[PDB]
Amino acid sequence: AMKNRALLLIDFQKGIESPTQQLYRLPAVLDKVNQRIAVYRQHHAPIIFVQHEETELPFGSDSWQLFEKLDTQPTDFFIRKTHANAFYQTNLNDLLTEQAVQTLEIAGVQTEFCVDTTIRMAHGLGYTCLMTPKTTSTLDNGHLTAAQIIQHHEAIWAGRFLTFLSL
Amino acid sequence: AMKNRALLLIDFQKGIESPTQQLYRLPAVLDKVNQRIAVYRQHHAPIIFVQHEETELPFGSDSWQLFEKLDTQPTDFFIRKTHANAFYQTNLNDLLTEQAVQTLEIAGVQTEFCVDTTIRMAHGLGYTCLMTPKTTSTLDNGHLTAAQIIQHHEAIWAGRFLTFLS
Repeated sequence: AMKNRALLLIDFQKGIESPTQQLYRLPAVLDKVNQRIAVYRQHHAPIIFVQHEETELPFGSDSWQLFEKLDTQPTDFFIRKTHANAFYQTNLNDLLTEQAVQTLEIAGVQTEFCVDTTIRMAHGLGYTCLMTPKTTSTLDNGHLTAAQIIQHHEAIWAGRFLTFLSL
Repeated sequence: AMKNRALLLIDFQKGIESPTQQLYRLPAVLDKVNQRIAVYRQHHAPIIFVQHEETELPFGSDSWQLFEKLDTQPTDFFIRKTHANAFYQTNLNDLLTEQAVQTLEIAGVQTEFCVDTTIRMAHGLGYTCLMTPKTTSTLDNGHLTAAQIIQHHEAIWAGRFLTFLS
């Protein structure tokens, strides 16, 4: 169950994240993600961080870096992306092939953008997708709260694209 | 602008659909789709109907059949699917390759399931995607109304996966 399996952690970067826009319940999401990280380390299973880069999240800048609270090691894998989709024009599919990964446990931000897209893509490419409950977050968007957006998308993913894990 | 381009019409089937389970503003959607179908025939451009099948929408059954109101012809293309993603284990990608299609104008039901998935897939496979405004529909879901769901998904898609036609 923990073989040919990677933890895929999407766009957990400081600058997602402005003073006026706080990600919904982020502290608890990062705590839950760090718990998964720790299980992957114990099993020596691959952990892959995806980092987005664009004009307002410039590559290598302080704002592009991963939240400090996340447990990273030089041993982890890092993918650079420029679209919501973590496979779109990236080295993601190649790395998964090189690592013999068929199963992806996915977490990150934002729920309805990069996370949703990468889940639909990964399922569509033939990967087996998994998710730990409460490991995505997003922002109130002026029409729906973060809570409503999260409820909506997680209900779409359950069963049709991925399985939610038990603790 | 009309070369290497197909109209991709998702899941316009009688059984979608039922008393109590009514698609938001469906007649107006099917009217606008028939307008686009007319444009495509004029330019001799491919029109592709996707039809979903499952135990509750059995393949070839009356419920699985396309809404009668749609203007189909024997000459159009038809794709069978089993999952929200119209590319997943289907011959969509092969047909597009065979027909030399790079641009897809996408319509159908339901917004947040098959249409959203097929859009994100088509974009991520490198197709250029387009959409006529008001050509998706879906159901109230117990948390969100059909209109809220449509507003939500269409706003994600705009600029990011596809361009709405002007």
